[PDB]
Amino acid sequence: MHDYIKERTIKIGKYIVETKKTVRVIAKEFGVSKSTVHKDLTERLPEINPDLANEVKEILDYHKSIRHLRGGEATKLKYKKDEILEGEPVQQS
Repeated sequence: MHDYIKERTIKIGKYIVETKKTVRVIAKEFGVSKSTVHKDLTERLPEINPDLANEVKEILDYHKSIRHLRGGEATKLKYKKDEILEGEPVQQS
């Protein structure tokens, strides 16, 4: 049964809009990983509340806009992360 846990995401979906921050800010507050939050924020959240699911989706569209600038941090992260083989996907400019 997931009738109770369904509310666990409610707080998040409502918090993301209250602070207008990213899932990374809401995950650290709850004590979980973004991969775990976004998982429900895009599954249960929308499943039980499609409208509220848009809130978290809105900030996402904005996170990709400035993402080009955030990449600066991901550049070095490659050194801290696992190997980095040459096999990136197909993209354009």
